Amino acid sequence: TEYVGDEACKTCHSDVHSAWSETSHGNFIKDVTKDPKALPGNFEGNYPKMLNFKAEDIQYVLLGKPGALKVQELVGKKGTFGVPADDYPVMWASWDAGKGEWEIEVEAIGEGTPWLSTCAGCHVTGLTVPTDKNPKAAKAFAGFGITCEQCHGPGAKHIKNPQGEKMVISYDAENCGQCHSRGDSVAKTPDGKPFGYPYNDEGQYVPGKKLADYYTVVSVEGDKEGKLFWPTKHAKNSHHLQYPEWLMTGHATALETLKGNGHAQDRCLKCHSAEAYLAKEGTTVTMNDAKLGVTCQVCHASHDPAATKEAFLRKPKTEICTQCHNAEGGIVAGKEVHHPHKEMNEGKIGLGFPDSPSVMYKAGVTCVDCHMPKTAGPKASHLMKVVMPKDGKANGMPDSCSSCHPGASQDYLQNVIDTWQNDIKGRLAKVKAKLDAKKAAANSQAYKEALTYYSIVAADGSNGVHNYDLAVKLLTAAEQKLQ
Amino acid sequence: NTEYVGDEACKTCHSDVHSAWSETSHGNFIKDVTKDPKALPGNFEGNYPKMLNFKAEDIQYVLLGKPGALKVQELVGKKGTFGVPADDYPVMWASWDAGKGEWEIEVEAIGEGTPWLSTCAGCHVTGLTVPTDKNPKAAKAFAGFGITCEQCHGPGAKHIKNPQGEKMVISYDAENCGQCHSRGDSVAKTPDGKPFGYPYNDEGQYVPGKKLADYYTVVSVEGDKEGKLFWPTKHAKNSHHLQYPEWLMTGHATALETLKGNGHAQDRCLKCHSAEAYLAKEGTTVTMNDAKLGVTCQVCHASHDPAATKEAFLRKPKTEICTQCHNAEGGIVAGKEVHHPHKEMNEGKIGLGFPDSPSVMYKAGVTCVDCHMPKTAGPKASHLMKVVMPKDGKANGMPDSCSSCHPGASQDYLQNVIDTWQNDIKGRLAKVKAKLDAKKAAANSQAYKEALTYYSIVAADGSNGVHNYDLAVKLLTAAEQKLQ
Ligand code: HEC
Ligand code: HEC
Ligand code: HEC
Ligand code: HEC
Ligand code: HEC
Ligand code: HEC
Ligand code: HEC
Ligand code: HEC
Ligand code: HEC
Ligand code: HEC
Ligand code: HEC
Ligand code: HEC
Ligand code: HEC
Ligand code: HEC
Ligand SMILES: [Cl-]
Ligand SMILES: [Mg+2]
Repeated sequence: TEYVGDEACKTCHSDVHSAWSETSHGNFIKDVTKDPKALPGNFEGNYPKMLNFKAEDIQYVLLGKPGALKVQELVGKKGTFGVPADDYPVMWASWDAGKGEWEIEVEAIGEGTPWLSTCAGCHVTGLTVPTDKNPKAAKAFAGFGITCEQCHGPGAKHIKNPQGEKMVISYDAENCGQCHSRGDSVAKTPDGKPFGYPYNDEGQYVPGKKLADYYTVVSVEGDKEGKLFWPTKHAKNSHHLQYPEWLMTGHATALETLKGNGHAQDRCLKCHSAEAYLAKEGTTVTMNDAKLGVTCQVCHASHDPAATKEAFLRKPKTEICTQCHNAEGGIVAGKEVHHPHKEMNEGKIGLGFPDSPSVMYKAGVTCVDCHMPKTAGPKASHLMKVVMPKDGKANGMPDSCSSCHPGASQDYLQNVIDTWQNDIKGRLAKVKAKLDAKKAAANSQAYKEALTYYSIVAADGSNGVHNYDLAVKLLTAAEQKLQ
Repeated sequence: NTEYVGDEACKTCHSDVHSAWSETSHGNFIKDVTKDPKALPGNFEGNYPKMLNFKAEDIQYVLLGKPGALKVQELVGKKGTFGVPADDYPVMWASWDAGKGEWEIEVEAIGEGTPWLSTCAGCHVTGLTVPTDKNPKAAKAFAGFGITCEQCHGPGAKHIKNPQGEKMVISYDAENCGQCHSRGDSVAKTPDGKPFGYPYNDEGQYVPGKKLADYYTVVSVEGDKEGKLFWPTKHAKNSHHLQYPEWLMTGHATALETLKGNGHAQDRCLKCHSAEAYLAKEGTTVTMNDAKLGVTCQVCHASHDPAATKEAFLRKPKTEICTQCHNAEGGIVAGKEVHHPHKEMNEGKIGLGFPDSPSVMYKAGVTCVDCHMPKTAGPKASHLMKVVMPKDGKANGMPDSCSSCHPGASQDYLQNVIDTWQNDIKGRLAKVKAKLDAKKAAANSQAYKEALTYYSIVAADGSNGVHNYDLAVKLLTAAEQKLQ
């Protein structure tokens, strides 16, 4: 094997190894025979009678340190509970650390799921398993995930000659999509079915290669029966659909959108491209060099002590969206505004208006809460799209409003949105028609101010939901200026 | 040996009552699952017995045979099994939620059933005999399944023979329900000298028409030294049946006494202040001299009436159950002081030329029950009738009146909303009261009369604006404009 494991990298990359160690990636697998303290959950007294197994039966825990994610699975000792002798049983009871309680799949009591043939392509390095090309192959792996070489490729040649043998740094979403997806392998099992993890002739996905050569990811189109995505396209299945969701978002096409536009320059790339966003202090990135949109790596830091403990965000949840979704350089009377989302919600637009933050802004609600609704169990949707309460009702799905407002009905909450939006859509139609009609007076100061007031509300794109009273105040002031 | 004849005996003469009682969860509380296998709830198929550590064949009864408002179903195993005495039954260690649709397992009691008759069944069956320290010899037995007619009306043997000559008990007294809907110690004791958890004396169980205190010392805030049963606010903490101890601490329990202490008391008043008057059938008169009881359980809950709500047997819908009494309907006139305009304040219908201004929460479907009966003890609505302020929610780690509907807001945020509203309204009320006292000489004027009434709506409402903040402000603003 060419995989040397994480300990090899601590000497030369001391800080990165330390920061990686604190991440839940870095604590994903614990050997509980070597480290009994790491085995979570209560096995004391009668618990074994309920569980139908005991502490001594367990070899590993999956999710060794909880972060944002909290449910911990157990892998039993090799060969036990009905699995082949060269594989391990994933157990039928998981521990919810955050809730502090066992969760038992009753139908699988006694019958462990084979770990390596079902799961471990997303969990370990250098995995070999029997395929229909190699039915004979022995089941084995090199090292525990989620580790350096899974995101940077094998380290053997690099540890010998660091300057001469380069590792892969990928800002590509595929670097994360190799695990943060569902899909079928190109390879097949001895029985002719696909694996649930990336796998081809050559084995697992390797950073620097094309994911499609190893893995066909699930999609809204491929999910004929609506088992994985809701009709809104948000993830339904709790299990890891961030990448398939992300592919449907503007973030994925952020750089392409910039290229298609006539006014594109190098200034723009900071908000539209990962390479530019993640360029270190002196470096230049140019329209020709940039290839990628707003990928996972823009929002998530794989090993940085400044990142948040849960979900490794590069900035706090309050800033993670506003960093790009602002109009900071461009709120001036006479100029049209682009995406003033930060400013609209917090109510800081200048132009002589005092600060009028929305009620929800003052109550601590932020972009993430409405635009990343928990549509798949406890997981925040990466579609970035609001689930309207009507669709919450129509599909029996969680929505952007009802989790914070369980006292209100979905029809009540939808009526709030429609009342706000119909009012603001109307005023926007009037003021736009008045601005077009009086185009000849464009040079006047009154018109310039009305154009900008109108543009804040329009370009915001929420039709008032972000800050209803400010939207009204602005479009009222726009019409006063227009006579 | 027993005077208890069971419910079937009453069906012939009281056909409608028996039918209505049959649909109540009282009437379906115990099912024999050997005689009726369909009645056994929960999943025993496949591997479930390996998890549960028992099987369907081990079960004799189900407690809570029909779910209503209450949803968790318990199982009683076959006689003598799982570690209990040979003359008693094991209450099992796994309950079925049904509302959730899932098992709930007390892991510590796997293998060890709790003895049903000596621990529980005084609240569940008629004619219960168990060994006491007076009669250690007595054999454990019972007459009939609860929750049945004779538990609320007394034994039926003599009455079925001679209906007109041998009267049954109808009680509007809260004790009629408090005999089960409480926690406390029996006056009787076990062979070991401990009290039973159900009413029991020398003569056995509580009988309707007798005084509960002769059989049972109910728990109280004062008796609960260690705060295991009540929160510091006095609301129930323990999920298990504390409606009666809660009810005793409320004005509803003293509603008739309050009326008697007042000088202007008349027979008109009794409809809102007394059970006998409230429940008086078409024709009957109730007078200050006849009425003995306040606003008891029986005012709000109907024991067998097809017009009641299916869950909790409410006599009126949750939207009307409080407003029926908490209104000022006959008394909003300029110049007169208003009394308890709670309905009117919340819905914003006060007349006096003002258009309708219902509060935001009124328009959003919030009602008295939601704020005043917060679920402080698991899924059970508190009968203390008192709001739990979010500060006390935070300070004690208890559910509060606001956070369940507003989980997005912090408890400090929600308390600040209340204090902002209340401090504003308390201030305006202090100004307008001082101005009304000061200009007492101008009392005959139309302006003053209207300001007195506006002030009185907001003051007598007693919420200091929480019921409808904007209306409170509008009224006290209008009161001060009139006082210029
Ligand atoms: C350079 C000077 C720039 C050009 C040319 C463009 N941008 Fe941006 N951008 C940003 C956000 C958050 C959005 C989404 C806004 C929304 O959906 O409301 C955009 C969008 C665009 C678009 C249109 C795509 C669409 O309709 O959604 C174009 C053509 C475009 N951008 C070109 C963020 C930022 C940003 C953050 C600080 C900067 C500096 C720029 N964009 C700069 C440019
Ligand atoms: C497998 C080979 C993975 C790769 C490559 C990446 N991730 Fe991952 N991730 C993986 C697992 C099995 C888990 C669950 C264990 C856990 O840490 O909770 C995760 C978890 C995350 C999380 C959640 C972190 C938390 O606070 O709980 C995030 C935010 C995350 N992963 C992001 C992420 C990014 C941005 C990646 C590439 C740049 C990436 N992951 C790669 C498995 C694998
Ligand atoms: C910002 C523009 C983001 C991009 C691009 C991606 N993610 Fe993300 N992620 C983001 C936030 C703000 C959060 C927190 C959500 C919350 O309400 O807490 C997350 C969370 C995750 C998680 C944890 C899942 C959960 O607990 O809800 C994972 C595993 C994750 N993100 C992975 C991930 C991957 C693989 C991405 C590229 C496909 C990706 N994210 C993009 C913000 C952003
Ligand atoms: C820059 C580094 C960004 C961060 C951080 C976030 N967003 Fe973004 N977003 C950005 C661009 C350039 C675009 C336009 C992309 C395009 O090709 O048109 C977007 C777009 C969105 C949208 C529009 C809907 C869509 O196209 O999918 C939404 C709703 C959105 N962004 C939300 C959003 C949220 C909630 C964020 C924080 C977690 C966030 N974005 C971060 C640039 C950047
Ligand atoms: C709910 C309390 C929200 C908060 C907080 C924020 N947003 Fe929002 N947003 C919300 C709604 C209901 C809508 C309207 C969607 C519709 O289909 O009518 C929006 C709209 C946007 C958009 C434009 C949507 C689009 O054209 O695709 C964007 C880009 C957007 N929102 C981003 C955004 C950001 C960055 C936020 C915080 C700074 C933010 N929103 C807050 C609901 C809510
Ligand atoms: C928490 C994560 C929330 C989400 C998501 C949404 N709302 Fe909200 N909202 C929240 C708080 C804490 C508050 C303040 C206290 C309270 O609960 O009232 C609000 C406030 C509102 C209001 C009143 C606004 C006003 O102008 O007076 C409305 C009408 C409202 N919220 C509606 C609403 C809708 C329609 C949402 C999704 C589209 C939504 N909220 C999201 C907390 C949170
Ligand atoms: C308490 C849990 C009761 C059970 C069980 C049953 N009854 Fe009842 N009954 C009870 C009360 C408190 C009252 C008076 C107040 C009220 O809600 O009506 C009654 C009234 C009756 C009457 C009076 C005649 C009438 O107007 O309907 C009868 C004849 C009567 N109850 C009979 C009865 C029978 C036959 C029951 C079981 C088969 C039964 N009741 C159950 C309290 C409770
Ligand atoms: C006739 C064959 C009866 C049987 C059997 C039972 N009841 Fe009865 N009951 C009967 C009559 C004729 C009357 C009074 C006159 C009338 O208007 O019907 C009653 C009255 C009651 C009452 C009211 C209190 C009283 O006046 O005694 C109650 C609470 C009552 N009955 C209850 C009751 C119960 C619980 C029975 C069986 C367990 C039962 N009755 C049998 C006629 C007959
Ligand atoms: C025991 C001898 C009881 C007496 C007397 C009364 N109640 Fe009761 N009640 C009892 C039990 C064991 C249960 C639980 C089973 C069930 O019905 O859920 C109840 C339940 C209620 C309920 C809830 C009904 C529901 O929908 O779930 C109510 C509202 C109720 N009980 C009221 C009540 C009243 C008003 C009583 C006297 C007038 C009364 N009960 C007597 C046990 C016993
Ligand atoms: C009459 C048939 C009533 C019904 C139905 C309800 N209430 Fe009541 N309430 C009533 C009276 C006569 C009184 C005054 C009692 C006294 O002795 O002075 C009350 C009092 C209250 C109070 C005040 C606080 C207290 O003393 O406990 C509250 C908060 C209260 N009532 C609330 C309330 C609610 C929430 C109701 C429906 C669930 C309800 N009441 C019904 C008369 C009547
Ligand atoms: C319902 C339609 C009622 C009628 C008729 C009468 N009263 Fe009442 N009363 C009612 C309620 C709901 C309450 C409690 C509300 C509250 O303000 O807390 C009361 C309270 C009283 C009180 C106590 C005053 C107080 O502490 O606030 C008294 C002294 C009182 N009631 C007397 C009374 C008299 C004399 C009546 C007729 C002449 C009368 N009430 C009728 C409900 C109703
Ligand atoms: C009105 C003035 C009431 C009086 C007096 C009593 N109860 Fe009540 N109860 C009332 C309401 C409106 C409700 C529904 C609460 C909800 O939000 O769902 C109840 C409920 C109960 C229940 C069911 C418990 C639950 O589901 O939360 C029981 C068992 C019950 N009530 C019993 C009970 C007893 C024994 C009473 C007198 C001692 C009593 N209640 C008085 C309204 C009123
Ligand atoms: C919350 C959304 C509430 C609703 C709905 C209703 N009430 Fe209320 N009430 C509420 C508060 C926060 C307060 C103030 C309590 C304090 O200590 O400051 C009140 C007050 C009352 C009172 C006075 C109680 C007392 O002084 O002891 C009464 C009598 C009362 N409320 C009754 C009541 C009724 C009948 C309701 C519906 C018709 C109602 N309230 C709604 C909170 C809320
Ligand atoms: C549901 C059973 C609720 C309870 C109990 C309480 N509130 Fe509420 N509230 C609820 C809804 C559905 C709404 C409208 C939509 C929304 O969630 O905002 C509200 C509204 C409010 C508001 C804003 C109203 C305004 O004046 O503009 C506030 C400030 C508010 N609620 C506070 C509040 C407090 C302090 C509570 C207990 C003392 C409380 N609410 C109870 C739903 C429910
Ligand atoms: Cl109301
Ligand atoms: Mg609200």
